[PDB]
Amino acid sequence: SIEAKFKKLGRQSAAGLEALIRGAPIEGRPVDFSHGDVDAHEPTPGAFDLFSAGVQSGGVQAYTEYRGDLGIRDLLAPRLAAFTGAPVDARDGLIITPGTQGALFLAVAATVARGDKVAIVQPDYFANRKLVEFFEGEMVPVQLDYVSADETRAGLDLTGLEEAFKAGARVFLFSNPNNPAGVVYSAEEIGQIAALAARYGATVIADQLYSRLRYAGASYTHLRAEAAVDAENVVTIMGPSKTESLSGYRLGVAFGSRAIIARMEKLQAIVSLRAAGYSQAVLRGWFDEAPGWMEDRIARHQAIRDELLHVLRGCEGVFARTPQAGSYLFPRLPKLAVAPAEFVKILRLQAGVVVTPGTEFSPHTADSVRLNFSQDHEAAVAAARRIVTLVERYRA
Amino acid sequence: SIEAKFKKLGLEALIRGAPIEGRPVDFSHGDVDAHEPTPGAFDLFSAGVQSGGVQAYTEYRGDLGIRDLLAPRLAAFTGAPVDARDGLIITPGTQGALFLAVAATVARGDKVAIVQPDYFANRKLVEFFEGEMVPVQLDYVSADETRAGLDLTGLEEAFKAGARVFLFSNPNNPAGVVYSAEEIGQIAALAARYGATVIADQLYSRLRYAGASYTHLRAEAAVDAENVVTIMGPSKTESLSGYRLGVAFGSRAIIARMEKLQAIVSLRAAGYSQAVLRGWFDEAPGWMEDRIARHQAIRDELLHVLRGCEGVFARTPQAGSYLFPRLPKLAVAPAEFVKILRLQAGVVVTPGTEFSPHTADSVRLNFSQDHEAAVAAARRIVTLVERYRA
Ligand SMILES: [Cl-]
Ligand SMILES: [Cl-]
Ligand SMILES: [Cl-]
Ligand SMILES: [Cl-]
Ligand SMILES: [Cl-]
Ligand SMILES: [Cl-]
Ligand SMILES: [Cl-]
Ligand SMILES: [Cl-]
Ligand SMILES: [Cl-]
Ligand SMILES: [Cl-]
Ligand SMILES: [Cl-]
Repeated sequence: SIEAKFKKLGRQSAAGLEALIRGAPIEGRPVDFSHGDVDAHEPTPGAFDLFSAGVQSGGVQAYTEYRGDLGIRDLLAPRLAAFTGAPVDARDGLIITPGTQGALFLAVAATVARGDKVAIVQPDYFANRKLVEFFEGEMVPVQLDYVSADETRAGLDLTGLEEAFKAGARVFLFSNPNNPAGVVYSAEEIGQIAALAARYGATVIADQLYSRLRYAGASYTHLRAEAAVDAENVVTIMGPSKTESLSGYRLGVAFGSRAIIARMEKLQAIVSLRAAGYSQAVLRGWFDEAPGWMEDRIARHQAIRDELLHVLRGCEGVFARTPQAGSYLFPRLPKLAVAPAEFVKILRLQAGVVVTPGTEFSPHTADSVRLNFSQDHEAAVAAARRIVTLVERYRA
Repeated sequence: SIEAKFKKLGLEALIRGAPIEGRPVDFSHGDVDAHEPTPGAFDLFSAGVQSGGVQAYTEYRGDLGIRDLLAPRLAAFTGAPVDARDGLIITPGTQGALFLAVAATVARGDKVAIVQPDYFANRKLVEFFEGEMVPVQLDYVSADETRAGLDLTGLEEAFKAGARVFLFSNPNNPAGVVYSAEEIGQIAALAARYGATVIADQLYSRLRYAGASYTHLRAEAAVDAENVVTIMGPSKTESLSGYRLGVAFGSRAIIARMEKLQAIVSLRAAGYSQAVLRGWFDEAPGWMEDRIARHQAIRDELLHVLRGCEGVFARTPQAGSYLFPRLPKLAVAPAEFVKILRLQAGVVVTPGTEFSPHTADSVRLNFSQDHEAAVAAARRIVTLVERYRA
């Protein structure tokens, strides 16, 4: 039934909160932590010049093959090969998409049929469950036991993954670094994921969107380079939307399995034809930015990461994993005198802070909220202090 | 089966004589060097990038300010109200709108009425969502140019058989014919009578030739505005395809479903691209008129050349830049003749099988091209038809 299918995809007012609100607002600059601030951390220098050169070049840029401009795919494949530590095939193993979201949609569409079991991590990216269920697959959840003082692994329940595959799951989709928690899977976790997938003949979609924004002294392991895994059963997706602040151009890529990439190409034709022709041109600069630019960017984000962690952990009932790549923090809040959903509204009403409710990522992370901390440094820190002040005001 | 599902989404001995040389022309899509993107569109994109994060990120359904600008423009154009808040979505191209509109209206097993010939995606989308296409013949091969030639009895019978969606392009891609006031009035009356939803793909409806009428389905008194979705955008007429922008408007129920799905298909139309829509339907006085006049001259000359060959038929395009000539019996197959036109004339045309299984002896040209190059290429096409004539 079309109606039920789509039901599953579904100023701040005080209405319904009048008996619950305590005190007056806390003055300060509003911060929307729901996504990155591309004014505080600008799009790659040079990107707009590349876009402008493409427009001037004209119809050759405006129209491309459905899988993406050939010249740009040929430029990108060596860069993406060097980054991930395994071969990339420009011609048949690489598609350019409308955002990494574009790639994710296509990748799930090309791999999940009606009734197929799909292993999905909890917590993980908001679209993952919704995609599986839109294509009438059956999610088999795999717990991420990320709540731990042991920060040498993400905490994936690998026995749970294996059991998912024993039960008939032939697809596994995950983000690395994890959105929302910012944890990165260890070498051993990725090795076992690779071995389990190969063992059961499962396809893996590895969403490495934020994997380039990797903090000093964090390790990162690319599933697609594992000796245990068959390269032709892995699709890796990533792009420049967040690390490089190019979200406004709407670009992503997917690479790996030729059979799956060929399916994603055929589908892209009828989903949106192509990634915007003119947008594609900015990818000529991707992984070829000025020396030290990415390194400074990672350093500026790491300073924000560390001060936000100091402020949040300063609150006695708050737990948060250290993010190891990307710009997400996922603090678990204490018992409050209001429900989690009510507190999110109250943060906006009384602190001018937007945060993402933890229920977007799993039904079992309801008392967490997600922050995207790619923000103005000082505004972000001041906002965080308002959050914890309100956590104290509403503490059960 | 997933393999079977995606399977549906897909000379030397025969050569006569030497090639014919001349400037090559790709008629498979429009030439936006010959017919430039709207003046000022790039300045809008640039000002939007300068404005920064407020433009890079929008609501999934599209920038609100831009939806508010567009709704009265689309209302004046189509002649019926447009609801910017709950009745209008900005998509990645009109293709993007088409995908979401079919997804939002076609469940597994549903009968969907589809025109033959029509746009390449229409059959593929219905089949991707496991709908059952019920075909409706367009009898466009006629000297009568007062109507497109849709089999309205066939449409009614589709609805009698249980079809509750009807999707069609107007002007028709590939033939370029526009549905008459009577044809559109009757599609509205039939849809209302059977409670069917209609998706009106009016992508090329703005490039309307002088002396041609155009009738908007969504303005028909007989039709329920809440069971119509109209899709269009600036990709072809305005040469903005490279920004990847379309809109859908109409039914609040269906548009809501489209917005929810867009969130997981691609999040949004590219935030920076969206800025260029601030100029759409606000181009300088005379600009659209001049563009139509330039295209109409191309149209007329290409028709003169193509019809000069005895065995060629083509309907006069009434809106948009598509011609769809039917070719005589050749000593080679149609598929082979398209390869020969490339190799011996430097001409790319689109095979008629993209649009219907029963128009294999036709080819589609997009004639939004350099005028002189386009006419010289047409002459090469006709020379080779004569050379290969069975
Ligand atoms: Cl290309
Ligand atoms: Cl997100
Ligand atoms: Cl965007
Ligand atoms: Cl195209
Ligand atoms: Cl930075
Ligand atoms: Cl010669
Ligand atoms: Cl908005
Ligand atoms: Cl087309
Ligand atoms: Cl977003
Ligand atoms: Cl023009
Ligand atoms: Cl004949």
